[PDB]
Amino acid sequence: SNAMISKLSVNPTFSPSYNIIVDSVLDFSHILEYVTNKQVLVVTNTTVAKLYLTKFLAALVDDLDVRTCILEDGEQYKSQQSLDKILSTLLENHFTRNSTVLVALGGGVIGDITGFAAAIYQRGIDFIQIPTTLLSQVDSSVGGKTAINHQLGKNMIGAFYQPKVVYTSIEFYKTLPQREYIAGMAEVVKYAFISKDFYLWLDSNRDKILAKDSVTLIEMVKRSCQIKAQVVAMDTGARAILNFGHTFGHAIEKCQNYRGLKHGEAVGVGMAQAIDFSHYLGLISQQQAKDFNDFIVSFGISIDFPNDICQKEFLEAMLLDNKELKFILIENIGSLSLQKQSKNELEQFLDISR
Amino acid sequence: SNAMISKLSVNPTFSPSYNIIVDSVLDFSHILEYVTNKQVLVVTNTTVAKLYLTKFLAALVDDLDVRTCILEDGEQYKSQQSLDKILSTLLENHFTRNSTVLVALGGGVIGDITGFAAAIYQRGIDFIQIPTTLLSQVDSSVGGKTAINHQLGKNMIGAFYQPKVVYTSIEFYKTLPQREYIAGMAEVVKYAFISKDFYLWLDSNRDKILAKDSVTLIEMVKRSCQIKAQVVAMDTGARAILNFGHTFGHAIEKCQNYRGLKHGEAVGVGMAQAIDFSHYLGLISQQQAKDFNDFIVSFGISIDFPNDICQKEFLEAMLLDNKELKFILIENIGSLSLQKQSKNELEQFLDISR
Ligand SMILES: NC(=O)c1ccc[n+]([C@@H]2O[C@H](COP(=O)([O-])OP(=O)(O)OC[C@H]3O[C@@H](n4cnc5c(N)ncnc54)[C@H](O)[C@@H]3O)[C@@H](O)[C@H]2O)c1
Ligand SMILES: NC(=O)c1ccc[n+]([C@@H]2O[C@H](COP(=O)([O-])OP(=O)(O)OC[C@H]3O[C@@H](n4cnc5c(N)ncnc54)[C@H](O)[C@@H]3O)[C@@H](O)[C@H]2O)c1
Ligand SMILES: [Cl-]
Ligand SMILES: [Cl-]
Repeated sequence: SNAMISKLSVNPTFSPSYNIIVDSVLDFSHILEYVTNKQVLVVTNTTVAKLYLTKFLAALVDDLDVRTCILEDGEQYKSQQSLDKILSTLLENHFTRNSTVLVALGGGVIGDITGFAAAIYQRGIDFIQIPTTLLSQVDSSVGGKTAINHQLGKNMIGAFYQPKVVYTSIEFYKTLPQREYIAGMAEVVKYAFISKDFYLWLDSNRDKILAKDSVTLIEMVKRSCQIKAQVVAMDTGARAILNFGHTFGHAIEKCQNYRGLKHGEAVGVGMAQAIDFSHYLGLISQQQAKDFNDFIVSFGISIDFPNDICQKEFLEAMLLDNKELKFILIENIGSLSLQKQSKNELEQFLDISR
Repeated sequence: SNAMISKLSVNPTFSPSYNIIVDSVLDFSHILEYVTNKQVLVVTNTTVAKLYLTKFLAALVDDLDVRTCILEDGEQYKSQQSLDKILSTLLENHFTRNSTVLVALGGGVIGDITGFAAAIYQRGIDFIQIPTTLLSQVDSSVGGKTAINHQLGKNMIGAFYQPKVVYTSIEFYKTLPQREYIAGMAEVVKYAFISKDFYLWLDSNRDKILAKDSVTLIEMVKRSCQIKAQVVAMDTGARAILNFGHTFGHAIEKCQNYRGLKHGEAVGVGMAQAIDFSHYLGLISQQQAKDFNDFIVSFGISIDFPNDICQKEFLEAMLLDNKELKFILIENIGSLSLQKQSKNELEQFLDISR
């Protein structure tokens, strides 16, 4: 009835609009409009299932044809093998193209695979997202990227597929581990470097954000989503800025074998590097770099570069992406650029690092 | 230089236009414009490879980064297993999202899997079709359907993906088995039931078509493609008519385990059934039905219903598609309709059949 909620209309230029709902309580009924008289398959992992599945099923339980596919927890399971489980469940239970809906209940991993499945099953069926991690709330909810991993590369197979609705709740943070939360906070901070307005907003509401004030967190999520929506709306060209800090981030994950820092933790460290590298190239002053890194730390995000990564391998990891060597660099808050830079510059910059 | 060719612009409403090139000679250079300075992977099966691969590679051979993936011949190989071979080849050889092109050199099976691979590899890369069968020339070249089979269902996983160009040659018929050719001719005839103009054209050029006059065959292919292009342009709603005779067709294939009649042969028999069923329902007169079936036979297509299919299983095969029981029925040449019909009607109609 009278519970703080927030809706944000996202309107893809090549698809019908949908809205991202962010609420203070956990009330899965906000999605019944897209689940009625439909064959529903919920995809989750063991953990999210343990915590939310029986509550979710209970929020429907209206004699509706509902099935579940519980994948294993982990990035390794965003695989073809898991995709086949989702696809067999759909085929074994004769889920038609017309009244089928996949519901992705979980974090980014579940969101990617479920979205991809929905994109290919009979060349596309309704897809509903329920991001249960901060990172997936502010990053998966907009853009339409869906994908799965291959032994030879992560996120190499996928599709652009929009959801019918995105329902999420700040209540999910009550069960989300501190590291996972902070990892997602790195994505939020990224939007602050993209948008000067957001930067000022976060800087003013830090106290409430850290104290987890419901009204504030809801708006924080909403504004992050608006920024990504506005960036993709520019079409994919100047959209590259969303990769601020990912070049260094992806390389950290590759060097640790994706068993060190979480994805979001790597982005945090990566942004700190893009900043320092931006200064090295003379794009920002030392003061600006100190201020920017301070800001990341300001929100509990760690910017320390992992001790177990060698310079040799780290440099090699960044060159694999002959082609040209492009980075997302900062010139000012709200001013990021896709910038081509030599291997020498990169190598010389990493010497200060060791 | 001076060789009869035919281009037909197809303009998908949700994608850039492309054109279907149909020529009298085999000259693969008509595609160099979409292969220059690109990493090229050619997908084919053992047979098409045997006959055309070394000619194809020789038509490029300009120090270009070209690779091949030779799948096994057969519908059974339009599988995830084959899709993985195409995907590993792309990843092992570091084919980027930006200068990659998949070339589907073969018939419909190769066209579907290659198109699907191109649709998902890094969420979409350039796709080029070289249909080597009559059926794939007039059916795969328009519409954008790509798919792969699953043990639990044929063409259940796929994507809508348009090509950059479609190059084909009537020269391919010189190596194409009579049955395969005739099977493709069933698809051409289908367009005659869809379009009264085409019907009249085929009826006038039968002699030349059967005698394989180059100028005539080229136009036949061109006009078939125009019809499908015009049908999909109506958007997917009234587009169902393209399934004229497929309801019965798919059922024949299911009963024979896809080891009896070829796909196109089944469509031929299927159309003959849709016609007889249309008469049974009182939509067309007996004379019309006799005329329509005569016309199919007119082009060397067989309309005999397979002797090895039991009524029991055949009826069961058609009900699997509770939902409603819809057929594409004829009311006149150029007048097909998606028509809902009872199980009783269907069963009663099949009694005349045995
Ligand atoms: N396609 C996109 O737009 C996009 C954008 C960003 C990230 N991603 C993808 O997202 C993935 C990582 O995202 P992520 O940070 O959600 O990681 P994740 O999906 O692996 O989730 C991390 C962990 O948190 C658990 N978890 C999730 N929600 C929880 C909750 N409410 N309470 C307790 N535990 C919970 C999961 O079981 C898992 O162990 C990456 O694979 C990345 O490729 C996709
Ligand atoms: N997506 C679409 O728009 C669409 C439309 C119609 C059919 N299809 C698909 O196409 C498939 C069947 O099409 P098809 O009739 O091309 O069958 P096919 O692709 O299996 O080819 C039939 C046989 O002909 C051989 N062959 C092909 N070209 C040849 C040539 N020039 N000379 C000698 N041999 C040759 C092949 O090796 C194969 O044995 C079905 O799986 C169907 O799903 C797709
Ligand atoms: Cl970067
Ligand atoms: Cl039919």
